[PDB]
Amino acid sequence: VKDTYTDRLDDWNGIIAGNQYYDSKNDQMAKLNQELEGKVADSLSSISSQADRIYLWEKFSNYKTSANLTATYRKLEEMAKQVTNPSSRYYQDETVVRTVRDSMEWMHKHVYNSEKSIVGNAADYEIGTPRAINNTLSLMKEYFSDEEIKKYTDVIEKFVPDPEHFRKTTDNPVKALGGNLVDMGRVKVIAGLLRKDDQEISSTIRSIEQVFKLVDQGEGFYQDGSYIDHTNVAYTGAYGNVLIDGLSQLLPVIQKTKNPIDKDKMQTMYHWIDKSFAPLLVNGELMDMSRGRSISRANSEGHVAAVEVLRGIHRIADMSEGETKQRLQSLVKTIVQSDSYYDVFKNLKTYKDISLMQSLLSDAGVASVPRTSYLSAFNKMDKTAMYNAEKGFGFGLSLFSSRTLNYEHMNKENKRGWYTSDGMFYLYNGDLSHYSDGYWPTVNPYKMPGTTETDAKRADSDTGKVLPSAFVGTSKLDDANATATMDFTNWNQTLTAHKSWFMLKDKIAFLGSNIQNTSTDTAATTIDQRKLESSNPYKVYVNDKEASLTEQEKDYPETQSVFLESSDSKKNIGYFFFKKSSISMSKALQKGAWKDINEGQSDKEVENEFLTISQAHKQNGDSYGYMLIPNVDRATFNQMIKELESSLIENNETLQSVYDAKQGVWGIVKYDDSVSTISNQFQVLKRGVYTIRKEGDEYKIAYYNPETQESAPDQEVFKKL
Ligand SMILES: CC(=O)N[C@@H]1[C@@H](O[C@@H]2O[C@H](C(=O)O)[C@@H](O[C@@H]3O[C@H](CO)[C@@H](O)[C@H](O[C@@H]4O[C@H](C(=O)O)[C@@H](O[C@@H]5O[C@H](CO)[C@@H](O)[C@H](O[C@@H]6O[C@H](C(=O)O)[C@H](O)[C@H](O)[C@H]6O)[C@H]5NC(C)=O)[C@H](O)[C@H]4O)[C@H]3NC(C)=O)[C@H](O)[C@H]2O)[C@H](O)[C@@H](CO)O[C@H]1O
Repeated sequence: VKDTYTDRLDDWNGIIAGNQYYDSKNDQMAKLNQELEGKVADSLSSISSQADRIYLWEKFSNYKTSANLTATYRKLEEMAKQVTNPSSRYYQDETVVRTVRDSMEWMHKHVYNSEKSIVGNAADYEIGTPRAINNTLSLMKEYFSDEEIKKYTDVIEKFVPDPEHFRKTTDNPVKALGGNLVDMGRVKVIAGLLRKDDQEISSTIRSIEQVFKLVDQGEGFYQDGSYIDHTNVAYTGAYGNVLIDGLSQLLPVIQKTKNPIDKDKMQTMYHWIDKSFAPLLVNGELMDMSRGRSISRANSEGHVAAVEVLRGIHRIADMSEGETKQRLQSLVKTIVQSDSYYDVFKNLKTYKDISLMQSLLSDAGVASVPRTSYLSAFNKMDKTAMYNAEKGFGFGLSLFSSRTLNYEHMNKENKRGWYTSDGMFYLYNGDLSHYSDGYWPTVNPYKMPGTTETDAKRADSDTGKVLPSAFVGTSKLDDANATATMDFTNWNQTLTAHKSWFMLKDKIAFLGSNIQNTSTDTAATTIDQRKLESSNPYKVYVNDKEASLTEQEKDYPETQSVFLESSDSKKNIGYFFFKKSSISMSKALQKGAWKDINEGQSDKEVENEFLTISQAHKQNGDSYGYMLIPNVDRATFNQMIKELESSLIENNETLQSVYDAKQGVWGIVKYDDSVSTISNQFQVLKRGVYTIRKEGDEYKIAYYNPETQESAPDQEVFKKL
């Protein structure tokens, strides 16, 4: 029966499927329609038919694994899309309609109703299944009665009664916070419309609006652009995605209800985009260090996961106006055009999204200009992201602290993420595929790049830990220059290290002092473990003389430099050792399967070649010291190592410092309150992290106390001579 609720649901249909927009002459839309035709055909030839059955689809028959509830309903939802699309061969097909109806009823009676309790994992009962049911009913509302729609959604009201709290019917209720708050929103607003219920719509809206508050603790967005979820995990790039994805689908609907959303909170969303998401997006890639356990999914590599954010941003634009619409359109267009590696359209799954993207890409009013340089210090989630537009590389630094969990191993995903936050660094260069094409199941998880570790074996069943120390964070001076440290202790308290990083515009210095080991295991720092491309061989130099690398590890004592030379400058990698160091290197084929790291994934064998560089720490008090210099040619690299010969100022147990004489910049880490005099020009006074620039006779000063999470008045921490 038709009224304002179903007008709203027509708008929902246009957002979730978008059949009104479908155009058979449009190549990209036709491809999506063909994917759905094939899905519906496999479902239809597959389904159990005849006398009453124990399951609908065999491959999804164990109703005690809850992923099979939602997988089952998502098949019915595809049918619904195709049944209401005029260019589908299944358009108003009598078999598809009866099939969706008897299948809704079959599930209602044997698998998913109000007398059921949660078995397996709750997200299925409260979010995934509900959303699939809501979408099915809404697409197909003209084939169900109001009484049937109420029947099929009563279960949604049992598992999710409350605008606010999540899991309430279990023996362990909670606070739906962050992206689950938005996921609840999609569940409840839409059942709300479906059931013709005004209280449920308004109170669910009032309740989603709390997502717009900045927090000081726990889950949500922080004023420095960090995003936290699952209590203490850096999560912008998986749950932050869900929150932007989901809100951006709902808002055109929410804005036409009795209870629209004040347009001053739209300014908070724009801020999330600029402060939180945008710095994480590099050449079309969403940095893995922000994606938690999703890094272990073959179907969600970085460039794919990026699209979830981009389509959310592009939806926000379409409900904005004037200058802000155009600016967000350009943000999206410039990211999509930078990406020579992944085709955006492969993760646009409604016609309306395809349409919005096509028009943005071909509208010459919308500027596509290369992104400018930036440096975001996400102290509130212990991450840093840097990007240099001049030379064209990004850099990601994944830490953790007392305030945050190192890695997330949950629902059998991400089994070997042990060291992904132990000072691991990321380097985004001209190889856009680097962290993709099966990087995660093939990388050696004992040798994560930048980490100092022992070689003990680790168990997959292990879970994440916080760090004993709060002394972890980043002091940002400007968009080119920052410094960080991590007062590092390994997972079983046998190895330590003072690890520090000095971000100096076009290079990063890695310093480590106070390295101590009380285990019987050997210790080492992985300088690099880079995935190679057969199409692009590196020629390797050690001390500026060609080396030939093999499977077997070779030793290179008395090393000042290593240089990885490609035919493409934007893929070059130099390492300059301030003091001669004793290193080892190999190039080897590494194999593994995605199942090895995530129980739900394919067991099919994957392979990639990797080059590993490492430095052994045989004695207590050991030390490392080097400068990563990406994206320059060999002659330029040789010149810079001459410019930098006296750049190391100290690398010991209380003081770590690097000076860039060309910019006039110092990065400095102090572990105690002594008076350190630096380069005969000034003194620093307090334990903490410093980035300092000399401009003529004055000093610009960025000081950060990572433990208290506070800057400080200049005269407490600094004194000119
Ligand atoms: C152990 C325990 O009990 N611990 C509790 C803790 O519980 C845990 O909570 C988390 C959590 O959610 O925070 C759980 O995490 C989730 O686990 C599931 C397991 O299967 C993951 O799948 C899930 O990851 C998400 O899964 C979705 C899914 O497949 O259902 C993904 O779905 C897709 O998302 C798209 C994005 O918008 C969406 O578009 C798409 O639908 C289609 O969209 C179309 C469109 O474009 O419009 C179209 O037209 C279509 O019609 C429409 O179907 C949607 N579905 C599909 C099939 O594609 C989603 O993208 C993916 O991210 C994972 N969550 C995350 C964020 O990764 C964990 O498992 C629980 O154990 C409690 O939370 C805690 C208290 O707070 O206490 C602890 O003790």
